[PDB]
Amino acid sequence: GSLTEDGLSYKEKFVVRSYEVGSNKTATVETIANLLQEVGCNHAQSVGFSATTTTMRKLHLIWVTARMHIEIYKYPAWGDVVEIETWCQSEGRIGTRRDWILKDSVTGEVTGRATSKWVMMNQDTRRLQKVSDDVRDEYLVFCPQEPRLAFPEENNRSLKKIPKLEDPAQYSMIGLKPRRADLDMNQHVNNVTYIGWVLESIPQEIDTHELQVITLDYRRECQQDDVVDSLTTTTSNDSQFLHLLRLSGDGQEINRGTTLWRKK
Amino acid sequence: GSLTEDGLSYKEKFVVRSYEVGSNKTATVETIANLLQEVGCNHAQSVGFSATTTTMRKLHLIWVTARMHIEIYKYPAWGDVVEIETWCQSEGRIGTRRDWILKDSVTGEVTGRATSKWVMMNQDTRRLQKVSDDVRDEYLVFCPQEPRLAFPEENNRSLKKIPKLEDPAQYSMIGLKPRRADLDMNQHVNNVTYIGWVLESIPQEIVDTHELQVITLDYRRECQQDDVVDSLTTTTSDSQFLHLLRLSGDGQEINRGTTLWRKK
Ligand SMILES: NS(=O)(=O)c1nc2ccccc2[nH]1
Ligand SMILES: NS(=O)(=O)c1nc2ccccc2[nH]1
Ligand SMILES: NS(=O)(=O)c1nc2ccccc2[nH]1
Ligand SMILES: NS(=O)(=O)c1nc2ccccc2[nH]1
Ligand SMILES: NS(=O)(=O)c1nc2ccccc2[nH]1
Ligand SMILES: NS(=O)(=O)c1nc2ccccc2[nH]1
Repeated sequence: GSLTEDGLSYKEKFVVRSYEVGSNKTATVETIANLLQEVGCNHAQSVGFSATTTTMRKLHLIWVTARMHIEIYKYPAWGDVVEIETWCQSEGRIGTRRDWILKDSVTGEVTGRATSKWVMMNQDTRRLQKVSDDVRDEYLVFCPQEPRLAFPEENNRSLKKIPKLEDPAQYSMIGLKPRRADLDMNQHVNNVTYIGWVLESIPQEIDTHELQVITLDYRRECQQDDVVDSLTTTTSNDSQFLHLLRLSGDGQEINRGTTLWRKK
Repeated sequence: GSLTEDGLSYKEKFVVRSYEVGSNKTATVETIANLLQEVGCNHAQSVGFSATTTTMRKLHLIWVTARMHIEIYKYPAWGDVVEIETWCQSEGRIGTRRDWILKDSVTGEVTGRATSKWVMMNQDTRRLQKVSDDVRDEYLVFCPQEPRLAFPEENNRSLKKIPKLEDPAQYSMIGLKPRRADLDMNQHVNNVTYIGWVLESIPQEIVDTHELQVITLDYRRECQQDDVVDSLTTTTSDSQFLHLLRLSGDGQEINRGTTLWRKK
């Protein structure tokens, strides 16, 4: 992979692996989400990070995902090469946004797009905070200054408000817990695991559809010793679902989201 | 990746990804096992397999792993390039063996090695069978004829007999169940998931202070999509452990194995 000529975005190519595909012999949405995370990490490394700035590491501050939105038109097949372009944009004092464009390397056509909202949090107390000028000045030189949106459209699905699922849920998967493969290098549950857990409450029959859109709001983390319940209710040619992940015991919300599926 | 000059082995290079590493910023043993599986698949594709041969497909016969043995001297770091060489050998009428050699792409030094025993099974009845003669002749042209062993030495750990763990187990992780990310493209639980489940009963104190050096795993029965597994471990000693995976209900054995850990 490499930074583009202007140094304001990063591209990388990936060959889809045998264990990365589902029943249709195409990449799962979790494989896609792992590749978005990998190209984001490679971009941060290429521009001098290790994505905490100098002032952030001094103040024990980190970027955390508040929302992730992915739209897939075509999932790449096993053995196919997918090219992904990523970049960051400042959103004033609210936080930052990382966007992605996925393309078929052979045709050059756009096969998917993703966007994510990131907030500044103290690593120790987990308290959120606005972006200071000192921190902002350190990362603005790595972002395009004019707007560059993966989802330009006026009433697009990436910024919609998500409601809280009401009991009883239509579908559920109970007692989900992470294993060591679900953790990142800092021993925290990887963001992609939550997408997998959301999808566990979708019935196997829904074999007949392809996932087109997924929007996920991250509220709280699942710790290593926590157990999660995954809840889903149909809200709808296309099937739409409302999702909720909550801790098995007290019922504390950890995530909420929506999925849109289209008939194969 | 590509077949070597003689067409009797296959090599491929992999760049270690951010989500593929553990707390030491080096590849997990599950990442290694996924890469061995991927290079094995690429080898079978390069030599004309759609690793079932024409006669196997007509007879509804498949290759299944009976035993896997991996020894790691150094785990590649995040961003490092690891080169893996693989080949197959015929073992008379018992079945086939696939071997692997892992190397640091920069130094050319051997950083690990693996071996696996495969048996022929009817995909519908799950009945084991010897390899006939028509089937052997179809894949012997893709194997070196003289012996080529990843573990040549006499009395090597790759061929040792593994006993059955006696109750009570010293350590345990109960109620493990696969999610969709744990399945392969044929909707069966991926072999690497079983390695993860075995490792779930090792205490965090051991993982934090030791590195896994050797793992031998015997595969006896499948965990189906609706099954629940219990992972059991007892120290038999470097630290050595004896492992057992069994179904949560009836206690039916699915796997047994051993691990050897070196103090960091
Ligand atoms: N944006 S947040 O609500 O502070 C937040 N982001 C998260 C990402 C993963 C897990 C928990 C999180 N909590
Ligand atoms: N994204 S998160 O899961 O909320 C999170 N919080 C963290 C605190 C310290 C180190 C890594 C972290 N990751
Ligand atoms: N994957 S985990 O839930 O973080 C975890 N922590 C563990 C500590 C001891 C034994 C197994 C474990 N699995
Ligand atoms: N060799 S076997 O005992 O027939 C066998 N191999 C297997 C691999 C994965 C899961 C179940 C298996 N059963
Ligand atoms: N290796 S296994 O998990 O025992 C297995 N059995 C299978 C039968 C049909 C298709 C794939 C299979 N994989
Ligand atoms: N990953 S799995 O255990 O094969 C599985 N099968 C499922 C069927 C319906 C809903 C969730 C599921 N998860």
